[PDB]
Amino acid sequence: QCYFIPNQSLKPNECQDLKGVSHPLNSVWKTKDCEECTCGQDAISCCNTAAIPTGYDTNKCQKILNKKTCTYTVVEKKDPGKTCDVTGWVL
Repeated sequence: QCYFIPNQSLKPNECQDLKGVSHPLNSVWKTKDCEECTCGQDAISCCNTAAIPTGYDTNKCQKILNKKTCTYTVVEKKDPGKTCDVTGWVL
């Protein structure tokens, strides 16, 4: 249920996670019904309620929920721009 990754940024004023997340520190935000993310001065807690990408062969990619339009995206550890292999999404 949800997860939390320790702030790896050595700058006490930023927030980064996986290979797609990466923005300056500001505060804690929580969508009304799409995604949830908080920036703890000691760690970062983020959760996802939207459907989860399935049929995705767990080879070496990462899953990220785009709170911009409530959608599920997937990038690659060595390609923070190109989407990895996807198939669909299930509740």
